Amino acid sequence: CPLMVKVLDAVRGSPAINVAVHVFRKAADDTWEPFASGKTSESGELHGLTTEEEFVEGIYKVEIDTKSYWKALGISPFHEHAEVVFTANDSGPRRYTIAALLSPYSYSTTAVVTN
Amino acid sequence: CPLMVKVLDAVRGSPAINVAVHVFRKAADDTWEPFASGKTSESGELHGLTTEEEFVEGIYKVEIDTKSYWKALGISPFHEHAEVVFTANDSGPRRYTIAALLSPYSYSTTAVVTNP
Amino acid sequence: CPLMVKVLDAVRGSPAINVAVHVFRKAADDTWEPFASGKTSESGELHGLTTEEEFVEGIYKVEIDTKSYWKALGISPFHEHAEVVFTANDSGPRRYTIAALLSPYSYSTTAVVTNP
Amino acid sequence: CPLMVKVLDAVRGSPAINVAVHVFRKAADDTWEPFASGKTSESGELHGLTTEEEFVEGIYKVEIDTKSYWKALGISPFHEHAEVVFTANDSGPRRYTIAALLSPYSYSTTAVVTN
Ligand SMILES: O=C(O)C1(c2ccc(-c3cc(Cl)cc(Cl)c3)c(F)c2)CC1
Ligand SMILES: O=C(O)C1(c2ccc(-c3cc(Cl)cc(Cl)c3)c(F)c2)CC1
Repeated sequence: CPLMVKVLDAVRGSPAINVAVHVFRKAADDTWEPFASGKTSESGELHGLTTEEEFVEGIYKVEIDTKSYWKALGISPFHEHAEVVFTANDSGPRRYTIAALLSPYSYSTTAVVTN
Repeated sequence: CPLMVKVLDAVRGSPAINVAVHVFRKAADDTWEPFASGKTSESGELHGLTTEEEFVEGIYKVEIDTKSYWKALGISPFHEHAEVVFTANDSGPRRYTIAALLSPYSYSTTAVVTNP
Repeated sequence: CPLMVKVLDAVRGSPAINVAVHVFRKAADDTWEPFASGKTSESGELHGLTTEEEFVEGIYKVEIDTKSYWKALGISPFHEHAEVVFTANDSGPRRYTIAALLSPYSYSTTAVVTNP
Repeated sequence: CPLMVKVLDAVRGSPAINVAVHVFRKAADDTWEPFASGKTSESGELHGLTTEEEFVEGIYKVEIDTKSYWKALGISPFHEHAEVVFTANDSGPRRYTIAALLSPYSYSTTAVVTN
């Protein structure tokens, strides 16, 4: 599991459950090619997006579908989605966790890059 | 104005208005002495807590009364308050802005320290 | 000034100075059209991106060039940029402040939306 | 495990390893009584602080020793420590996670309260 996403909800104080997450890779022509997607679990986590063989160096975009998340809870949100854009570099550690903390008018994101 | 506090509300997307703030300073006996207090304005800013003369070197605690803020909006939040504890002025007088971003179960704070 | 951007540096405890910002607007063909750009001042603020007349209703992307900021300070950061994507002015004209707090492997953003 | 603490480092993009964490309970006389303590693991987590029997309703303070953490990495920090103060309420969920994201001049904290 070289890429994991974990999402928390700062309003309810809970994992962000059943959030859609789409991952894209940047292609030669500067367009975003679908790469992986899924919905966060009851623990706010999304595992099994990719394999070591498929996850090569390059620029990736993780789009978190926050607007749908907030509307399903009856909450008025600001953002269309949260976007996390980063380069995967085989220099330094092998396992990427993208963590995000959601509020209706804010979000925070960090990277936990290990082993 | 060497100590200021700015607070934003991450649910409404707005300044956090009427947030009470209490500042304490660690005394010679290692207790927290009340130093200054105030509330955020319509802009989410709190000016005039202290003076350059009174804001001497020490360890300060800025307590932002987040529970009282959320309860006044009819929300039951997680935290009692947000605490920001730091040593001030140890390399000479500085101007400190303590900024905070509030949600019911979460907050962020940062410090902006400038040399006038 | 209906769209402003403020950026702080969580490592230095200081405004984030000379941060490039590019704003895009989604066009009729669903592509991102360049809308406006600028850089943060010595205060970490970017004023004068747009006008009330030009800042019409639409979906906007504010791209904060965090990688370029960190690399200019000699640091190799994680993210390419921070993106803030939102619908603006759908209930009439508003004033938007996009605030961001940067670290090498992390950022926070918030929006402050006011009705003049 | 009714109380867990998990700490991340926003400068290195890693768990915050070997951070000292002290938990206090507020006593009748408004003083802070030591309750539990430990050091975060290689995953940035601190498990086994308390038991269901010991963790009663009341006001708790979690002090994270950030200043020592940053100085051991050779980084100049702002805060003396990070402090998270909250009421434990048997109304609503049973398991508390205090999560924190550390920078030299900032920190973020959230609560994940589940089951
Ligand atoms: O003029 C502005 O926009 C200032 C500013 C700049 C950045 C922030 C900010 C603070 C936190 Cl704790 C988190 C975030 Cl995302 C922005 C903030 F609360 C306030 C100094 C108040
Ligand atoms: O495995 C994960 O995703 C966990 C996690 C998820 C998110 C955070 C976190 C906390 C804050 Cl205050 C801010 C951000 Cl972006 C992430 C965190 F500290 C820890 C639970 C450990």
